[PDB]
Amino acid sequence: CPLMVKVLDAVRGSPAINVAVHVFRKAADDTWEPFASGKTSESGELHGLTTEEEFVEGIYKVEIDTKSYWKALGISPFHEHAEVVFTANDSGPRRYTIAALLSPYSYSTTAVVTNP
Amino acid sequence: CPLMVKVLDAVRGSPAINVAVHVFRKAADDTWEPFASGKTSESGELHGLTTEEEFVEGIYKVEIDTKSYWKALGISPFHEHAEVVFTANDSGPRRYTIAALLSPYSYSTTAVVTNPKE
Amino acid sequence: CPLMVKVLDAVRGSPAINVAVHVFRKAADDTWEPFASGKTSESGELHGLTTEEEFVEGIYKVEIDTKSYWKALGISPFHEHAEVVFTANDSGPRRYTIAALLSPYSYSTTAVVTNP
Amino acid sequence: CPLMVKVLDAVRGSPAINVAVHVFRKAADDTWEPFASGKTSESGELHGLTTEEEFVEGIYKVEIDTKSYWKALGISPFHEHAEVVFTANDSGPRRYTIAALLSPYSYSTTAVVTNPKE
Ligand SMILES: N[C@@H](Cc1cc(I)c(Oc2cc(I)c(O)c(I)c2)c(I)c1)C(=O)O
Ligand SMILES: N[C@@H](Cc1cc(I)c(Oc2cc(I)c(O)c(I)c2)c(I)c1)C(=O)O
Repeated sequence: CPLMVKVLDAVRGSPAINVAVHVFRKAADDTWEPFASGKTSESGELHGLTTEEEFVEGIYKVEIDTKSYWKALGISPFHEHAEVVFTANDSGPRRYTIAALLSPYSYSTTAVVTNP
Repeated sequence: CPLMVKVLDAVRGSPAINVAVHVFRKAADDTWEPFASGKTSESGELHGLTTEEEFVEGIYKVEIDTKSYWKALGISPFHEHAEVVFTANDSGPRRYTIAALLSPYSYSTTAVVTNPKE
Repeated sequence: CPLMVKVLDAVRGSPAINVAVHVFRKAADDTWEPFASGKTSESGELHGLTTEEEFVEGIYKVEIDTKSYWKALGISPFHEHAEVVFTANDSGPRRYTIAALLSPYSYSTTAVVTNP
Repeated sequence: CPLMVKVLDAVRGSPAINVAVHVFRKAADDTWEPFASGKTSESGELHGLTTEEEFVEGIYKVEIDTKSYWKALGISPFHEHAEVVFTANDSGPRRYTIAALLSPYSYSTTAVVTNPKE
């Protein structure tokens, strides 16, 4: 749909599968409120988290439980989890892909905003 | 110091100067408590946030305002900020070096933990 | 096919399209010899560069002309180009995806080796 | 010095110690000429490769043997090495800091160029 997540493992060089992803929308009260969640698939992807009709402009936060994932491989991670806060103001493009590359002591995240 | 931050700019090939950094500590009520703040210097570093005595066990959050940095450069970035959450000094004290590499639609962070020997 | 390349732009947050990619195979003489080439598509991907029958074990080098790409956006790049040398010993998995994330002064590359 | 390398380990949260680095310069015949070599120290840094006089205009290649590093750690990595190709001091001399962040199936590199004022 209009919001996709992709997670990869930099240690094994494979998609990070079955990771818990939680999405939040900043509400007026300025707190974070549940929006959507899921666990990444076998190809380290999470789709159809939302629809265009309910994905309105605003501030969203995507939180990835990197800790649980690393513990499970029996590796001691640094981060409690990874977060990505961005303003989604679909004024042009439509699709957003939040990609994160994980390592026990580091993680990189990039956003690919396209139109088709 | 126990806590050090290093920020680099991937578009210019330079350290990230005047980037504001806010550090919080997860309060006793699962509330985030301001713990320290600063701005990266000419070398994109920030030392002097805290001391050994002040820096006790707990979950800390280092928030880097990447947004203000880019905006003041003519580029509108994707992210609002960059935040690193971690548990510190649970096995006696350590030295943490939180490093970030910035790009308008991406950023990378890694941590360097060294044992003072305590 | 069994070798895929993906390129992304970290400055515009979009796929890096129409980038020249050249692949080499280290020959006995130990020099690099032409193997395959292409320009990334509209989604910053390059597929069907080879086939299983001709992708044999050995040392391959994937070179991405990051310079030409950055010059075209009128940005001064640091690197002359990005390279990725790896040993492909399909003894297990089959597919290799060489992903590279570009920035005028930096580039990260990760490999996703899967089986389906 | 004009040329400095910094290597970090993303799996351990530490500098990359004893990593071999070879530097080449594109010879007059489009041949790579060995220019300097070293090994990262306890702080995952390598200084003293060259001098201002020695380091003239040209295209250089910094090759980091990431493979030997990982192997000597029990992990078999994806890449054979990590190489950074760039043109240096074409607009009078500069100072270059080639930094790499290593992972078994990934690695990141960025450069920090500063003007000595020449
Ligand atoms: N006192 C040091 C400060 C410094 C610490 C680190 I640790 C570092 O290394 C990286 C490597 C990568 I890859 C990054 O993305 C990032 I951010 C930092 C660099 I350069 C500089 C000095 O100024 O000499
Ligand atoms: N089904 C989606 C899945 C997908 C998105 C991305 I974006 C991607 O590319 C990278 C490149 C680097 I470098 C990373 O560190 C990471 I994480 C992902 C890859 I492979 C796959 C699609 O193909 O559109």
